[PDB]
Amino acid sequence: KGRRYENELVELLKQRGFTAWRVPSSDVRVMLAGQEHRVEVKMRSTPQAASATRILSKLPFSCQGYRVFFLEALDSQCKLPKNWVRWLNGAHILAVRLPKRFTSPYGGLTGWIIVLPDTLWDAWRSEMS
Amino acid sequence: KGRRYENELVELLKQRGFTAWRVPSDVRVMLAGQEHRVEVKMRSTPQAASATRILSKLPFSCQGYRVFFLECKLPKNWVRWLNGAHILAVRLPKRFTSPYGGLTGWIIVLPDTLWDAWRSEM
Repeated sequence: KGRRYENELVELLKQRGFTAWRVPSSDVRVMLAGQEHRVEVKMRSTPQAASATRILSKLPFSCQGYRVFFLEALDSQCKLPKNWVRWLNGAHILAVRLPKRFTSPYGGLTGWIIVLPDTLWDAWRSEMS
Repeated sequence: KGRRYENELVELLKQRGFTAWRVPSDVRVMLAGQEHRVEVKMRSTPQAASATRILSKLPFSCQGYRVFFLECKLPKNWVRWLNGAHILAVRLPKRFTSPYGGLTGWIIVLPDTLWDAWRSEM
């Protein structure tokens, strides 16, 4: 019910050591540096439907103040994809879910792409491991 | 640390049917399907909380806010605490609130827009 992917994202984040939860658009929350952040969740069936076709091979990259990376990626890091700024919808973290069959050949095992502010990248990396 | 009272407020809100939690405005509450920060203040006497004249007037509406025990102009000290946040929860010793009907010791200062959603979550 769309909530399926929000719950999947919350479980993947809790598995990586984050304090994350769901709240009924349907929104997700995450604790970074001791602060709560809204996470917008978008699911698309193909990389073309998510405007990620050219992006997949370029991850992780920093563009327009945002770091764009696969959820499952700690590797060291321009305009941003078409509907992504529109999908952020006032929030500062965006989580895009594609079928794993499309992301896995580029190293995205879970299917998730995270669009995080570059100011939050330090706190994000220091929550894991 | 005053986390003791934030936990007490979260339990009282969950008991009344609300989805409330403390952040690891440290308190959050779900109203109409939206998350709201709740500012928590604990004071030892009604004078320290600017509630002396208020206790007998609850529940009242004042300056766009519905002031009531958890179960006209607002004090300028409450207008500073409620600024930033939207909901303010003031905790006094129950010995002061109980003769006025406040068994728990908590006073909630909620916006008028949120009163509909608050009443429909009980």
